[PDB]
Amino acid sequence: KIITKRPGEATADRSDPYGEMGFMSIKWYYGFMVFRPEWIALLKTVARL
Amino acid sequence: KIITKRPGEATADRSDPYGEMGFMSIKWYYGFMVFRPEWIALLKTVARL
Repeated sequence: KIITKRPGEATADRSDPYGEMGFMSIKWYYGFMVFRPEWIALLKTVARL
Repeated sequence: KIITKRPGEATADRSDPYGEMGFMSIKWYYGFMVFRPEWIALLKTVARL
């Protein structure tokens, strides 16, 4: 999701009556599910022999 | 007078770039002015005989 506010009339912003600032933001959701966890293998080793 | 702001691009500003809050407000005016206050009668008692 992308929200863009460009400088100008769209940012009247009483605390700044000229609207010389703008911004843009991105936002999303994420989730993870696992089926059959026994099918994933991990080996933890040291490096650099 | 009813003013409603829904969360999203309308609310988003410098303080909250994502605009995740909305609100709704209602306001009005009212006055009262009386002629002949002797035509209104009041009687004050107790209850539950």
